[PDB]
Amino acid sequence: KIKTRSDALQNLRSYIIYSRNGNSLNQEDALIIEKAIKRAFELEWQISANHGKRQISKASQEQKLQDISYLLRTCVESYILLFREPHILALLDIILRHTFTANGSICEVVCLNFSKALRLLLSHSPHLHHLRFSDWQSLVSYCCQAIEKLSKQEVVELIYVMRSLVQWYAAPINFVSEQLLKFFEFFFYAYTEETDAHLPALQCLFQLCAYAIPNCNDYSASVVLLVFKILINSDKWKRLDLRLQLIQCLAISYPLWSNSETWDPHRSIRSFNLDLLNSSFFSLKNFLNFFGKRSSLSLANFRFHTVEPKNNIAKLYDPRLHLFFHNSFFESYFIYFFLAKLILLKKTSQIEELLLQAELANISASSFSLQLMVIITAISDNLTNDDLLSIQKMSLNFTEKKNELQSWSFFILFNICYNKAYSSMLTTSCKKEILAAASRGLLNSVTSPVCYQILTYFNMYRPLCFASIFPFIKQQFILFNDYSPMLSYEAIDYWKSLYILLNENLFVGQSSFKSVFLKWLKWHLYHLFSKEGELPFFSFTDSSIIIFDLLMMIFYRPLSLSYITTEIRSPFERNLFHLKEAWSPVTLRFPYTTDIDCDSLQNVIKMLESSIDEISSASYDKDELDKETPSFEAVMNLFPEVLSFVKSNHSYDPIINCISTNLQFTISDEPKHLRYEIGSDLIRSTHFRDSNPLKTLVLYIMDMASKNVFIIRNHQILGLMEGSLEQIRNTDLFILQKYIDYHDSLINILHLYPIETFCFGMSAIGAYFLDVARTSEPIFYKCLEILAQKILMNYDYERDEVYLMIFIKIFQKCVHSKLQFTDATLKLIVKITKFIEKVFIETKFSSLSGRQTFLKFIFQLSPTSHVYSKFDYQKLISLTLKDSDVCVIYNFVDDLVIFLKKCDKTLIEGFVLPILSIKIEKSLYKGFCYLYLTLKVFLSISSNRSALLYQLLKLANSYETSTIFEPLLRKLHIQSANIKQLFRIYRLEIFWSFFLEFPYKPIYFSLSDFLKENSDEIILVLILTKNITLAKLITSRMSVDFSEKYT
Repeated sequence: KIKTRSDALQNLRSYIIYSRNGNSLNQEDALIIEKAIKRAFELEWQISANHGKRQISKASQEQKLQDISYLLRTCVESYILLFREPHILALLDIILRHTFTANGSICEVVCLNFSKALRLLLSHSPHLHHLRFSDWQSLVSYCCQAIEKLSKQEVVELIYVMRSLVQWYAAPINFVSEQLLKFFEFFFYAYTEETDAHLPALQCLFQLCAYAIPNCNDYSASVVLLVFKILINSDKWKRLDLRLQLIQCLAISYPLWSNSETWDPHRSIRSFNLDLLNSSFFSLKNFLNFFGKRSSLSLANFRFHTVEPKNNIAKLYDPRLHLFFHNSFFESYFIYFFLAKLILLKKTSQIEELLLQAELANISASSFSLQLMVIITAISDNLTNDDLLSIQKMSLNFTEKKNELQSWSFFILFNICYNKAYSSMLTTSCKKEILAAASRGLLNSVTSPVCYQILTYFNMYRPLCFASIFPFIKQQFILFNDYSPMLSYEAIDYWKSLYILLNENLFVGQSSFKSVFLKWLKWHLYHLFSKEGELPFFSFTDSSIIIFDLLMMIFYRPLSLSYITTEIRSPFERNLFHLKEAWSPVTLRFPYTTDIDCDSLQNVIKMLESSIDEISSASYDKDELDKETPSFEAVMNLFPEVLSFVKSNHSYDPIINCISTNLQFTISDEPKHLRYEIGSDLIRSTHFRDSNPLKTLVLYIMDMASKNVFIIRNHQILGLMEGSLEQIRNTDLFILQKYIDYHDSLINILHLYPIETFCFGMSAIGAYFLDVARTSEPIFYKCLEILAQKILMNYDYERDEVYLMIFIKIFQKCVHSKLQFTDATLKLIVKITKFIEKVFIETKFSSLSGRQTFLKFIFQLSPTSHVYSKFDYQKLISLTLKDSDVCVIYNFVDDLVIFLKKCDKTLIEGFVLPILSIKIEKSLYKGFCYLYLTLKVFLSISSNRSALLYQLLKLANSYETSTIFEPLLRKLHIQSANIKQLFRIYRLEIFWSFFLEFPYKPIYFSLSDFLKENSDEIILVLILTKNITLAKLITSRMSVDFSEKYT
């Protein structure tokens, strides 16, 4: 009743509190009370139905609804505390029944708790994913109603969690493409002024539109037109913090926009985009997002291309990108550049003649100019004249070392060195002129970094000019100011050593100059950081052990130098929150193709290490000393280890020093990556064998004792930023602790790490999962079984995407010879496989980002190799072929290659039957283009070759084939042989099962060779030696002499 509702709210709060305090009342009793509460909510629905006929206190009815909502808040606290499968299902179904569309209005007083608990409680997947896909559709309908109800103020608070759950551990919303479009339209209808869901819902929309872009690009075009409206919408408003996500979404369109550049999404869209780019600069008036000049681009390097737009299409190479992973400051400022790049992206390919001079060309515009010389230059195809005109302004800027010069130097030198073409001999000394600015840096450490880093080498790096600097390369260094860490590390010395190693090219005293440089390396502002500004080659960086081992390679000895196995071991770690935002979508994109001296140095180093000043520098120099000790053993230092132990004892407070120590352990692994001290030895990790064994590891014993200190799922994101990387390194250290100790102890340790906590390190934990404490099979088998028993101890945790995916990935670590064990491993493997070939995946309800990995594991499941999948892997493959996903589409593209040398005759025929399908829709979505790719692979597959030819005949409607031209020779390097499609079997024998039988539209675009070939073959076509029927009625179409045919 009306008053009974408030009485129930008070009684529920009091009873829940009293039961929780006493703990005598059973959680089963609490679940029964929750069932009674759901019954009371159903009674509330019945009372509303009764009030429909005759009015009984309608305002008091809403008041009773609010009171029952308070009672439901108490009961929801109880349910979040304790959840039973029938009870959780009852609560969820009551929540679902709460939404009444028939009424046309809802109090929504209890609406706050629902989605918040859904995202917060019962996360482990039996309870959560117990709500099936139909429940997700119902949630979509509820969100659609909320869109009309919100701004229902609490509908926004619920929609926050709704957007959090929209792209889930498995989200089939994009699978519901009509529902996907409807929900996208609903989301676009409320361009929210302020919403925590705005960024996550827009990100889910961006991922879905990215999926829609290659396959069914028509829905992608509808979404893109909506985004075109949203672009001017963003051009209207101004709020920088939300503008971060707004620009993120605009950039999500931006790869698709660059796609649409070739064939205009709108021919006039460029001018509108230019206006919106002016609005983008206006929004970027926030000086926080600023110029890329001195972005400080930590860890930039040459010989590996850049990823600023993060699209492989550019082929632009190695721009020194702001690290943005420092703990990632510049990315949002880099966001400003994208806005600039956006206007730079804007042809209004059309601005160059005017964009040459008019622009103020500020540093904020200068970074955009660098982006121009990369990408707009890629899209430019500028002739010699345009480059001749453009280079003049940058050259003049370089002439005067004014404020215009410094921000220019990097981009200008990059444009000079890297371009569409090369240059003439006239600019020869001009490189030294370029070198002058770098010479300027060689003493001026501040502006130095790029100059001393890039284009200080390129003349050496590209042997495209006269060796005039053969005397002049050391000339700037001749200032006795060569020793400079001001730039990207080790570049100058290493490149110079290589260059002078040409042919008597080092026949000069410059080896002594290198010796002086190394001596400076020994004491370069000894025991402390020299400078405070921008920290290049900093102690702040992890290490460059290659420099430590370098000197011998720098030394010229007869065939003695050089090594292998650099082993970065996740050094860049570009992953970052606020960088991980676009990264997981940016992880995958598969658009359809279109358009004794060293002994002396070490001896002095001992005395140098006898004194130290700084602590972070202590870590850096400890790494240097340990690497030299590995380097010395290569030439052949427990004292450096003792010094590092002292430095560690100094950092007694935090564990991030132990994180630096884990970096040093990764350094040992990189020394271990080197075969041994002598090198080129069959022994692996022998170079770090002393580091690992207690001998020469007395200080490492102390570090291991430090490691012995006790101190949704943690693998939250498939595309995971750092910290999850920190979790991976932490698990590595966990392994390292027991490794130094010399499992049941490892079992108790992984028990100390919570299942949710230990869920983070997929590859890291999987490595130990493959590892066995002893060679005895039973112990490792029992440990793996205990791991499965812990994952399924809460069957929901096993049901969770994180734990099951961890098991799936660890299976690949278990994918090996495994000769010793032959007992029950397959049984537990199948017990896992029941939901490893996920029951969701079996129902095609698996993860989208997880879908490609699932196919990769299914291929990694190799029935043909040794042991077949007892359950038909062919059946799963056929279901997946019926199944549809863009990641699964690229997986299907790869599966044709995977089929080769892996098709057992029965399995081959089973796949061939699925390989046979005449599909119309997937061609525009390129799914049937993937089928045509499989058909070309079948042309590469002699097995069922006649079937391959039949599938060639039936596979192509020729829709998009003419423009494709064997994917412009990508599918077939020489199409013309099969462009005139008369295959060996096809040309020699008329294609047949053994009204025109040949489909002209599937055959070719024009009459071309098709009609004449058919006319020529008509004689064999009529009598096709499989039946006498083909002769009949052939003469009616032939309109030729019958007597001649009979002859």
